[PDB]
Amino acid sequence: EYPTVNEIPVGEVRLYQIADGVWSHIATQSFDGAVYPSNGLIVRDGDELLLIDTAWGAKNTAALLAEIEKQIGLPVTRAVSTHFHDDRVGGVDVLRKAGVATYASPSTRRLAEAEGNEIPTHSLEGLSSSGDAVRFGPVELFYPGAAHSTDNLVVYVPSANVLYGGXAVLALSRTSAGNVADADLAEWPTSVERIQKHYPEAEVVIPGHGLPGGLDLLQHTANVVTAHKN
Ligand SMILES: O=C(N[C@@H](Cc1c[nH]c2ccccc12)C(=O)O)c1nc(Cl)c2ccccc2c1O
Ligand SMILES: [Zn+2]
Repeated sequence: EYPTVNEIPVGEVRLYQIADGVWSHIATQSFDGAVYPSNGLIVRDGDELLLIDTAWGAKNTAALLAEIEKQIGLPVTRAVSTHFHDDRVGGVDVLRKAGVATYASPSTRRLAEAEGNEIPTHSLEGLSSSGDAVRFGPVELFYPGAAHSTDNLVVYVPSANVLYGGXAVLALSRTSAGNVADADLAEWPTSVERIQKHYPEAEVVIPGHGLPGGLDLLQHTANVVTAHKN
């Protein structure tokens, strides 16, 4: 029942309940000659919502807000982008116009601006060093170190033991490290180890792309990324 690229059209967004108060948002986009699905996270905090990552571009992200207001009906008050690539900050302008307060680490904001990407308004402090963690709303934000990108963040929802890895974490179907132009292949396995050590009670793990799983996703990512390096 988890949506796939064939089941979502580009421009459409689907939401998928993972737990009480926790959803993923799945979108599709054309990129690098392909059509790819992409995952994000929605987390209820009272009668409010925290958005984790855009839906990949203005158009998708507006549909995301419109799907949310239809299917959930609570306002998105804040959004965090987990790294600087356009698939995660694209739509930040739409969120801002909708009234959403957009956040990212200072390094993400720097890298986004230098890339010509949209820039979240607010800076997240206390995430500058590998292994740093801060509470942000009802989730924890963790910088495991460089992986898919130097700046990528992962997000833990302790109330539901749900771990959102973004593109630092690979679905089980994945056999390659993906688009590694911006990745630190040398550091990524160590970064996945910091995730694994910090979240041993994670019950559901959501990769940046594809199907959810359990803690098996982390070791899979580590396997793939190590084999790539060697
Ligand atoms: O989607 C990305 N990468 C994926 C690709 C992938 C492999 N296999 C897949 C299977 C399904 C969906 C996506 C995949 C991955 O690296 O794993 C992606 N990567 C980079 Cl650097 C980007 C840079 C700038 C702007 C957008 C980007 C982006 O969307
Ligand atoms: Zn990326």
